[PDB]
Amino acid sequence: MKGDTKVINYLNKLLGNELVAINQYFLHARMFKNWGLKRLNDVEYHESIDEMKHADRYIERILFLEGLPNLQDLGKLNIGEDVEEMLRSDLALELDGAKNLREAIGYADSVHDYVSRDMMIEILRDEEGHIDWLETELDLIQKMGLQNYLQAQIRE
Amino acid sequence: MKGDTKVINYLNKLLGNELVAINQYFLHARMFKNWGLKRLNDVEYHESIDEMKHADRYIERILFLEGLPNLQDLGKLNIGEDVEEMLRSDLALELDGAKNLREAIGYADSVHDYVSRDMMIEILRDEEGHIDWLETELDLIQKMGLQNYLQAQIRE
Amino acid sequence: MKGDTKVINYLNKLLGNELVAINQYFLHARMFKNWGLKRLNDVEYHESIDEMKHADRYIERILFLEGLPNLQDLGKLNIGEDVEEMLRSDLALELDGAKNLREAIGYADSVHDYVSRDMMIEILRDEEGHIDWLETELDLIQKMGLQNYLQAQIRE
Amino acid sequence: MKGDTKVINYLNKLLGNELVAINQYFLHARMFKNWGLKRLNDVEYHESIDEMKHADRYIERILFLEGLPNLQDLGKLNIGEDVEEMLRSDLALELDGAKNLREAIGYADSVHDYVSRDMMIEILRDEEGHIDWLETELDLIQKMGLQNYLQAQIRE
Amino acid sequence: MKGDTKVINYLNKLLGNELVAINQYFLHARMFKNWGLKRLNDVEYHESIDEMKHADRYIERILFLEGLPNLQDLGKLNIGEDVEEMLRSDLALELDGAKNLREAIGYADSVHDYVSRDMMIEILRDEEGHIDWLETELDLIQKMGLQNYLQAQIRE
Amino acid sequence: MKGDTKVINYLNKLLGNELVAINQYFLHARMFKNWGLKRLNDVEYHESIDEMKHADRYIERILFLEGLPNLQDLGKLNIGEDVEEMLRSDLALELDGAKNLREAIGYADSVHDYVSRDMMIEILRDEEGHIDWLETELDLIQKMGLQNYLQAQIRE
Amino acid sequence: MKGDTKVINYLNKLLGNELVAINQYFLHARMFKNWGLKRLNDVEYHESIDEMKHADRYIERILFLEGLPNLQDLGKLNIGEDVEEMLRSDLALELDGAKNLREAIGYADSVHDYVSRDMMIEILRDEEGHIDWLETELDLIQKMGLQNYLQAQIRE
Ligand code: HEM
Ligand code: HEM
Ligand code: HEM
Ligand SMILES: [Zn+2]
Ligand SMILES: [Zn+2]
Ligand SMILES: [Zn+2]
Ligand SMILES: [Zn+2]
Ligand SMILES: [Zn+2]
Ligand SMILES: [Zn+2]
Ligand SMILES: [Zn+2]
Ligand SMILES: [Zn+2]
Ligand SMILES: [Zn+2]
Ligand SMILES: [Zn+2]
Ligand SMILES: [Zn+2]
Ligand SMILES: [Zn+2]
Ligand SMILES: [Zn+2]
Ligand SMILES: [Zn+2]
Repeated sequence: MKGDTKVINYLNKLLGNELVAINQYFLHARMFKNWGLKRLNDVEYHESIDEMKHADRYIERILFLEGLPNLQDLGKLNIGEDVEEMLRSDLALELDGAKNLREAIGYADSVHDYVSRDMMIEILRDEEGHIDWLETELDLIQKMGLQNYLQAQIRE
Repeated sequence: MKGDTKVINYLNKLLGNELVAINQYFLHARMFKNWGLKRLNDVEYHESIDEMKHADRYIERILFLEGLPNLQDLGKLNIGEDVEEMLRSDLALELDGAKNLREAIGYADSVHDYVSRDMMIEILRDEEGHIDWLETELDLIQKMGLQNYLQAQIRE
Repeated sequence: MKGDTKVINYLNKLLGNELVAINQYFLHARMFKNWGLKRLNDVEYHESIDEMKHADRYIERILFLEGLPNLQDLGKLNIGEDVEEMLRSDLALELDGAKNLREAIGYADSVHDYVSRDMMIEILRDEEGHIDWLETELDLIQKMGLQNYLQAQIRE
Repeated sequence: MKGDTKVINYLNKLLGNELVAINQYFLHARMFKNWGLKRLNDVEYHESIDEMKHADRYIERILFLEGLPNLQDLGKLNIGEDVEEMLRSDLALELDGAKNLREAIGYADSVHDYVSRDMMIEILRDEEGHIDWLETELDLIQKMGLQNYLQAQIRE
Repeated sequence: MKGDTKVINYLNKLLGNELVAINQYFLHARMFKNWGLKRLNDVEYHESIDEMKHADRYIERILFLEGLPNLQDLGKLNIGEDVEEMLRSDLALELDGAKNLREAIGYADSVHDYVSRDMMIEILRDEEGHIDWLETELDLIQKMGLQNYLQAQIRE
Repeated sequence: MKGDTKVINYLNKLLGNELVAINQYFLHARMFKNWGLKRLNDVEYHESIDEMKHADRYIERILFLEGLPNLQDLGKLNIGEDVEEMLRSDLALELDGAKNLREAIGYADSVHDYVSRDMMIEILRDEEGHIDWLETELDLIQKMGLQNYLQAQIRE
Repeated sequence: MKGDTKVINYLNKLLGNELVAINQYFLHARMFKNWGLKRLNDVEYHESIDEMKHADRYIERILFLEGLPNLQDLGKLNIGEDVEEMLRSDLALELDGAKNLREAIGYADSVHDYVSRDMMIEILRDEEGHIDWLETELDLIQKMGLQNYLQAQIRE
């Protein structure tokens, strides 16, 4: 089915977002794992998989709409060197992708691509979930302090 | 069976207490849950259910005694903004309801409504239980300090 | 995540609707139960739980959007004294809440809060279900007459 | 253990009440059964057993308190000739026994026989239950009319 | 295998009958379902499936006899607005299709298409069954009156 | 619940689309089955059922919105005489129904019938799926040629 | 443990290779899936996962050797527009990565990083496997011709 060109661009753009998220989350996961923060590796790893499912959904959609998925361009990774810095980076990224999702969803609706819209809304719901988690951890770090927070990540 | 009017008023009054408790506990639960204090959400949620069972018991009793359960009037909620403040509020409330229960129980006995009395005593036993729990948490917060207490609520 | 203020007000308003529904349905349930209309107690009770799940959804959402859930204000309960009157009251209430849901959903979409919107649409679908049921019972009462309808509620 | 004499008299008196209830309920049960009102035979039969458990409790208590259980004197049975009349009789009887229970309970407390009291309160709770049931059936008969009520008792 | 042309026309004609029956029965089913007459929705729905199996049988037969099944032409639906009217319509339709089946069966035999005949006879046996059911319900409505009949359809 | 009239017309129109799809797909299925293309009969048959579930959804919705489902009018079937021609016909039909779904969805949203909208979106997602399948088969026929394609349908 | 700097560069370089392979294989997989070549989607998808396991191994190794895994730089994807072209591209890529692996393995041995070496050898064994598969498919396409090859990918 020939899709709307601008919807495809959006889908590619969003795809692009998930592909930076996928890498940044996986690196973070294995950084935490290395440091022995087993619990943070577990969650961020599972978030990496999450972003991958998203990427796949865009890819299959672009192909269905007869567009060319762009996995060539990779946006800026921002890794960070300590837990806070790195959580905070993941959150800024999820925040930028939500902004992009909000725009794309609106546009899909206005060109009547309701199923792309529908898939985008479910994705944003997942993103909003990741946002929740990042915010919560970042706040726990302040309430209980960094040392206690770190100890709390040692077991899975 | 026509019940004693004043017993019905008491039962309504007590019902009224449980219905503020139900809401305050549920809000607290989901506040804790949002903050990531999984353990406190678990307990306060289960206390919300507890107060609901109580409310139901009064409702069925008032109806049996041929009175009109009043679910219209809702007493003052006091929510609080941090764990201590909020635990402390739940405790003041349980304390006021116990006082009311003590009064009502005495009166039921003196008009010979022994089964209302019996149901009230079992309820107060549950309340006293909630009082125990609130007091214990509040004391743990002092003994181990707030940061360690918070870390201790992260897992269920 | 800071939500849109007016979306939060809507969410609180809707929350407020569910909290009257929760009480009115529960009272009705136990009123029917008392009268021995076992079947009506079963359904309205299960509708009470239904409205509670809704309330919870709003609460967790308002908290996520960083607003303050208001469980303090309770709208007007209208109880009624016989089956019809009471069914008819539940229906007027579901009807007012659907109207509010329709208004809120539109607004969520226009400020791009697509996930609040999404949760609201699923809720309205449930409400519309309750509307169906109330309408159906009210019509059965006319087609088969009140006496036969009452007999039909004696067993679960 | 030598019990208080007046407590024993009360226990005997109450025993006496259960033994009329036992017979009246059983006769009613088998009257309903004969008429084909299977459902009413089921409940009243189970109430007969209920009263028997009560009788047993008094008997074992009187014997423990070193009194002589009197199963010789049997109060006035009032049978009735149709469903209503007969339900209405069972209800007047439960009502008289509740009155007696209330008096006895008060007295047990004042001579410090707290366990007799305790057993009496549990019994009265059961009685109050039977009262509920009789009242409910009697009201169903008015709401739905006698013919529909009778049809509703044909299956168990 | 080249079939007899007139047999194919008959098969198409009969097919045509089943395709009105299929729709009329399904609409009726969901009309009853909507009204809360759960029991009538269950049966008419299962009759819709029944007619579909019939249609399929004709279709596969026409194709085997090398004819073109006509699913394009749809006879007159007669829906009705109340239970009786609608049952009575389903019955007139089954009656017309039985008449057509009787004619077709005779003709198949006389051109030696014994297997088409055989399949038609089994179908007519099913139809005759549906006729039985419709007649019986229509008579129950008179014997027990409409109100009692309606109550009797509330549970499945 | 009284629905918006134009929404009902749309729902009827869409219903009408599914009812041509149901027949065309079933005929195609049994045409393939007859030709021994077991694999195509399996899929198109399962698509026929799919369209039937859709029809049912519209029917129950129209009835809920207090409209009259029209199963009387049947649009133009286009059958075709060979695999390609017939696949190509099914695709043109799915394409016209998607167009209609897109218009109806927009309109539902603008009159606030969000649940009709919601059901329509899920349907369109299924349709879009059928579109995918038809397009894919049509392209396989070109890539691998007709003879190889036919052989590939012989087993299920 | 501080690793040898040049070993880390190699590990990063190789990592870089797996991350182009991961994307190219996944796109290919879903391209085949879209075209209905179910069998090729299955294998290339499983090769994508394979390359991901590899990437993970490098990442955990670089982190253990105290280096910074570079997931930022992404080499040139070469996608292709038909099966052959695309298989042929995957093969050229596996061939370049094997060359790099051979170089790195030698160097690891000469600086005594025998475990990095060991992990690299196991990886190359997997790569050599993928090479085998690509070569085999490419040859089957010539022996049996493109049409027959395509038909052979339709089922999993
Ligand atoms: C380039 C950095 C990546 C790394 C290090 C990585 C790592 C992993 C790992 C370790 C797994 C678990 C293997 C398993 O399923 O058992 C996995 C699963 C998966 N990956 Fe990736 N991945 C990456 C990128 C991608 C990309 C770009 C895609 C394509 C959208 C993708 C798609 C998938 C899918 C669909 C699964 C299966 C999920 C499941 O069912 O568990 N990955 N990945
Ligand atoms: C208005 C604020 C309330 C909220 C947010 C709330 C929430 C909940 C939730 C989430 C559940 C679990 C659902 C389940 O049973 O699986 C529940 C259960 C229940 N609620 Fe409420 N509730 C509220 C008020 C009430 C009231 C006023 C009553 C009536 C006395 C009530 C009676 C019950 C009962 C009987 C259960 C079943 C307990 C069980 O067996 O688990 N609730 N409530
Ligand atoms: C007129 C041509 C039709 C034919 C030849 C046909 C054929 C069939 C067949 C063979 C089945 C399988 C029976 C089973 O469920 O075991 C079926 C199922 C079904 N049909 Fe039809 N059908 C037709 C039209 C319709 C229509 C107009 C509706 C109403 C919307 C409908 C609704 C259904 C439903 C709800 C099922 C059950 C699906 C399931 O759970 O498997 N059909 N049909
Ligand atoms: Zn994502
Ligand atoms: Zn995310
Ligand atoms: Zn309580
Ligand atoms: Zn309490
Ligand atoms: Zn609700
Ligand atoms: Zn509702
Ligand atoms: Zn007794
Ligand atoms: Zn009794
Ligand atoms: Zn038939
Ligand atoms: Zn029939
Ligand atoms: Zn459809
Ligand atoms: Zn379709
Ligand atoms: Zn590799
Ligand atoms: Zn490889």
